[PDB]
Amino acid sequence: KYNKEFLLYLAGFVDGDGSIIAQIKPNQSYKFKHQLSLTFQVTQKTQRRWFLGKLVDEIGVGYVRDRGSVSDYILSEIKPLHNFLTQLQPFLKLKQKQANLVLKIIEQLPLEVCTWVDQIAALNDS
Amino acid sequence: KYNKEFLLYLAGFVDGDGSIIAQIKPNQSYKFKHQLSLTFQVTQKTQRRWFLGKLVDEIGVGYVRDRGSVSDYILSEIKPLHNFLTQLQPFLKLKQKQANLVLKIIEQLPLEVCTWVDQIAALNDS
Repeated sequence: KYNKEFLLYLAGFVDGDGSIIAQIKPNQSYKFKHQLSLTFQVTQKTQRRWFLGKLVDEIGVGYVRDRGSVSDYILSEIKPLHNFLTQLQPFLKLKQKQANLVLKIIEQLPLEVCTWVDQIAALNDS
Repeated sequence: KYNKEFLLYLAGFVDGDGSIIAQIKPNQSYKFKHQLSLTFQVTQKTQRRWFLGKLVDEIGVGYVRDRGSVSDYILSEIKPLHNFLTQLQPFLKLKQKQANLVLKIIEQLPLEVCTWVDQIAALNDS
């Protein structure tokens, strides 16, 4: 996937309403554990999910999630997440700080590892 | 003022967090009256108004407004409002419905006049 023309746009809308959220989920058990998730998302009022359906078609990869009065586009996990984020990034501005921070995690994962997430404190506590 | 390169971006961020608000203010007295205002705006947490200061410098024309925990870029009135909106518009998507609707009002004003505003019901009541 190659874009660049509208990649300029989506950086805008993202910097507007666009979450490059990343988090650590429990694994190997349940409480203080070890297995993460990196997620790009956009959530518009269910009033207009067609744009959210447009995001999916423009971006190709992804899905819309119906959550009541709001729905949301969720790319999901590393696979298509690296082709997208990598391409977006250069049209940075606001939220493209973590565009990189996420792109960082999406790499070399065989301890400075699973540490970037908290650093991704875009007002996320603990 | 001519842009087009980032005009693609600002359409994004606008479609994200960007108000092309328009309204009728009272005049010639006080209650049911006749004198309007067309306003482009962007309001980010005072956390990061530098972007709001960037909007002003990129867009040139405008001012940031400190309102407590939030601040906002307010272009203001027709003058620079027509060069901007007109240029933005073609990079439409979400909010560029009213980009036009506003551009409409910003014209021929000597009765279908001052009627577009309510039509600019982006969840604005009465």
